This record gives sequence, structure tokens and C-alpha cells, in this order.
Amino acid sequence: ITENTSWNKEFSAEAVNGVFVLCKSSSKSCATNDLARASKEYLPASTFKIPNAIIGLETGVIKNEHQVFKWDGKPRAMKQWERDLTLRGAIQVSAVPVFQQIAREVGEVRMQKYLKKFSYGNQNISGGIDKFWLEGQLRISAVNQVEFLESLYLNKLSASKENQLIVKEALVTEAAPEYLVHSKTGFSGVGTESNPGVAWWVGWVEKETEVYFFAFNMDIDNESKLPLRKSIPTKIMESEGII
Amino acid sequence: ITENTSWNKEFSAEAVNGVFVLCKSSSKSCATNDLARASKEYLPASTFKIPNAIIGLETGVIKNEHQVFKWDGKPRAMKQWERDLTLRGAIQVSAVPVFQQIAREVGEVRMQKYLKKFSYGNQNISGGIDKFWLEGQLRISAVNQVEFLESLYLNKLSASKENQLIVKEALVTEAAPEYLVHSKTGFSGVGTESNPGVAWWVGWVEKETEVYFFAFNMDIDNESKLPLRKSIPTKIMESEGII
Repeated sequence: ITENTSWNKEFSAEAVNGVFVLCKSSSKSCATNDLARASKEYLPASTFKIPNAIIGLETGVIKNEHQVFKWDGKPRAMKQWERDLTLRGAIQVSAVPVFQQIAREVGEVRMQKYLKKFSYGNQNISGGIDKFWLEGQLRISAVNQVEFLESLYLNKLSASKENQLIVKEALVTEAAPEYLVHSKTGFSGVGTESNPGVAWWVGWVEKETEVYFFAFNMDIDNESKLPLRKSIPTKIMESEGII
Repeated sequence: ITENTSWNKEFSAEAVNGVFVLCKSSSKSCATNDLARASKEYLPASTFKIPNAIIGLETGVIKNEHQVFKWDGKPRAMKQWERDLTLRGAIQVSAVPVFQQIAREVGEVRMQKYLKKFSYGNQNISGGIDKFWLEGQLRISAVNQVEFLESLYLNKLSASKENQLIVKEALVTEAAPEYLVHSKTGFSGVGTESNPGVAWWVGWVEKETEVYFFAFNMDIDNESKLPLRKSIPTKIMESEGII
């Protein structure tokens, strides 16, 4: 892990307290703007759909890649959630209630076992089984996300290769012939001014025959600032030539 | 399969002879502009990279999804054939020597067997092992393309589910949160008015919780008419409400 001071240019303009971890090839070659914060642990929020999706497939709670999560016609917190969704759809609109139901059906004993297998953050799923990742005690760092996401890309999580591949295609956010982006956003809320929420963007990019892993988080107490979880990192990668 | 002749004005407008087959949910619900052309059988050209990549993974000739195809210092009268490529890159670009070499390494016995198992068109690999799909005897129909892709889609080809998932990820060419396209062009070359080449566009669209299988082909005797392989089909799909 090395510190790259100049990447604080991108955070200073908006007064962003955040961090970016960028890894070329593997998690042994990482650069960050902030070495302290790189291993500070935060609520993972909807970045947790990655492991939960894997675990749901692993456990058979999610039947297969083409399973349809039917809307029941009842009020959900976002309009975008009020429809049938595939596993990809539900991940890409971050349909929380789908994944809270998945977690209930997974159950606490199995959730705990997989997070241990994944070395997922502090592995503390206390705070209730359908919310420990949004409002409970579960905490993970940007570097731990890189390492987790690097195991997924390599298919090295303790889960089947088919289930890891299924999740990988659900994460695709940008396609071209010699560039592919896998990523996932997260956002825990705006907290208070003294105790802010966290916003995330994690993923990796395949450019030509190279692969870059990344994990961004930032303190957020204003929802208007949200799109900075993608714009900051995108700028940094663009300035590294990651197209 | 039904005929929808009002799609022909999209062919006539550019003065091409062509067919388009479009199926909603499965290959039991298919429509085409020309029933006779839809079953007619054409050199697959570079649509053959789908079967060939799968067979390459199944045979071990392609080691895994993270294999890089290295440039040797090929002469190559294309620039394209002098870069290193991932499997997605090689699928998505002109990479003639990669697929020729995969075919020779699979070989005729293994090739024949999997094309039999895939029910690929006329199943005729005469003409030379590293060119049967392009200048030899292999012919396939728009209808048969759609059936084969459907099988791929359902992981129902006689190949591991894992190798089918790796070929699917590498055919992704559009992605939005509830819209995902897997597609593959093909082109045999510009011919003459009375001995035309063939051009293809084949794939599937995932839109919300629906899938559409499609396949197009056209006689080509003008290099300018090539992009008609996506625009005609895109035009039909717009007019059917998919896009």
C-alpha cells in the first residue's frame, strides 16, 4: 500500500473526507490517497448485496441466475423497486427489500459462517438479520473490499465458481470491446453532522488485458453529494488512463 | 413461427435482401419478415466464435476465463492481429488467427461432435478445419441461431455451466440497470450482386424480466451496407417496443 498525495486534489474541491484504494493487477499493488482511512471500517450498506447475493445463491435461497423476484404490489421505499426484478436488476437498482428477505432466509448462523469464510470486515452481524449491514455493527474497510472483490474476480471465495460468475455478470455496469466495468454503489444514510453516514463505490475494471480493483468510501451527511461516490473515483481512474 | 411482412419495408428502403427473426421469451414465440429466408442457411462467419469459444473452453484449449491470447510477433496484414487479447477482446474484435488456432487445436473430431451436440445448422465442417465457417460448407439459419442462443442462455448447451457463463459474459455489449444485451456480429466478406456475401447480427436482449432472442442476416455486395446489420434490426426492435 502506498500513499498518493495528489489524489487529494479530487477530494479537496468538494471538502470530501473519503478514501480511494486503487490496485493494479492484485491487492499487493495498492495506492490510496489516505493510508489511515484505507483500513478504517464502515457500514457497507448496499455494497453488502455482493456477498449476500453470493451467499443466497450458495445456500439455495436464490434458485439460479434467472430467478425473478416478484413484486407483491405493495409500497416499497423507491419507485424503482416497485416491479419484478432479476438478480441483476435488484442489485443494480439496489432493491433492499429483496435482499432483506434473502438475508432472513439465509439466517444468522449461515450468515455468520460465510462472512468468516469471506473475511468480511469485522464479521459482526449483530443488529438484526435484515439490517446489520445498514444500521447494525457490521463494518468493513476499503482495503478489505478490494481483497474481497479480488477473491471474487479470481473465483476464490468459498462459494461455487458458477455462483461467483453469476454475481460477476450482475455487477457489470459498463461494456465495450476492450473495456468492462464491474461495480456497486452503497449509501448508509446522512447520519448527523457529528456522526455522518458513509457512501461507497467498489468494483474493478478490465481494460484490454489489465484489471484494476477499486474501493471508494466517503463521509456523507448531505444526499446532494452522493454522485461524488462515482465522480471522484472515475476522475482518478481517468487521470491514471483507466479509460 | 409467424410471418410479419410489414418488416420488409425496412429491407426495401436500403435495397437489401435479408431476414430478421425475433422471439419473445422462448423460441416457441418467434416472428420473422420472411418465412422462407428465415429457414434458409448461410455461412455463419464470425457468429461461429460463440460455438468455437465454448468448445475451446470445454476441450481445455482455452484454459480459463482469464486466459490472455498473446501476440507472437505475427506478421499479420491487420493491426488488430498484433495485440494481446482477453477472451472477451478476441470475441469482440477481428482476431482471425486466434479462432483459426483454436479450431485446429480442438480439431475435426471434437469440432464435429460438439456441433452435433449443439445442433449447429447443417453441421458440415468440410472445407478445412480452420476455415469451414467462413469459406467451407458450414451453413446455418436465422431460426437455428435463435434456438442455439436460447440454449446458451438457459445454460442448456452440452458444455459446463461455468464455460457457458464465461462465453455469456464475453458477449455482453450493452448494459444498463434493467437492460442487458449479449450479441455477436458476423460477416463473410463483400461479394457481388449475383454472388453476395452474408452479414449477421445475432444475440439476445434482457429488458426488465423479459428476454428477446434475435437473429438477422442479409446478402451483401456493398461494403457500405454493412452497418445495416445492426440498424435494420434495431429499427424493428424499436418498432416492436423493445428499445
